[PDB]
Amino acid sequence: DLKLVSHNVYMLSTVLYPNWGQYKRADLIGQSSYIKNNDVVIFNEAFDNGASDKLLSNVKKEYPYQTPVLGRSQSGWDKTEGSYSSTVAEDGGVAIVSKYPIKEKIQHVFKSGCGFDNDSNKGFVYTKIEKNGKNVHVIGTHTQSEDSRCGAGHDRKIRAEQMKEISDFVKKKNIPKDETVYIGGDLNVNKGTPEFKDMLKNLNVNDVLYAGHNSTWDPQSNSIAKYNYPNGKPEHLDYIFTDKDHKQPKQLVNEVVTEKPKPWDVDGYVYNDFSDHYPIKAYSK
Repeated sequence: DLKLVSHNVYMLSTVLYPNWGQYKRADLIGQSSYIKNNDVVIFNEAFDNGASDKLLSNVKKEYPYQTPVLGRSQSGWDKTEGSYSSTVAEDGGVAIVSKYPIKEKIQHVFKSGCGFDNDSNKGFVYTKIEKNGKNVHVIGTHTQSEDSRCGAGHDRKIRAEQMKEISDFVKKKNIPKDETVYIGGDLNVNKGTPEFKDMLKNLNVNDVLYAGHNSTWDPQSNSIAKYNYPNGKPEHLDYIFTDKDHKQPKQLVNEVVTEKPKPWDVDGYVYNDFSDHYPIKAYSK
């Protein structure tokens, strides 16, 4: 019975990719309508330490209980699993915020990664919030992205391993069957593909009724996505799910939100989207 949101906020490092309006957008996102009146919010690609700190404190009031950013540090977590390392260029970009008390937070970094994700601390963020005396479990993640310069179909095989680490993590956790375990973020798997079928079984997850927009990364309507690759071919990559072997919500749906801000400026060039990805809402109906 949660109202979630998962946005890939597209906060690339302002040191290595200085001109994407990370700080501006952190404000836009904070002043937006979709981040508001939810229970839990999962951010993705909040890599830049500065802008992500602003994003988090723009949200601090409505969602007081927050975790660090996955991969960032080893301090501030109840537990740190996986292949964490302090010799890597970037973190994992994943952070979870909440209206309700967080009574546990583990971070887990994936063993496998190729291309740019190889020099990151990408993995998932387990969370155990407590709403109204009841325990709810929320996992935010962000798997291997399509890297044109790494292996052949290795990105696909790596995602398989990663999603496997998540499902293995949940079974080893002995979480009561009467408690729901959400699993969201940018899974980098286009909806309704042979790989999408594999993803459901690897994540140990049921499918969801979809609402709104049938695209998550859409170069036809997104100013930033249009800029990146105007060539097109919209994809659907953001999901929130629930473990099939745990307490299942009535009618869980992912809704793709297309809300936009007043056009902003980045060195003369104008755009109007909180990120190159659209946020997704989740709720039972």
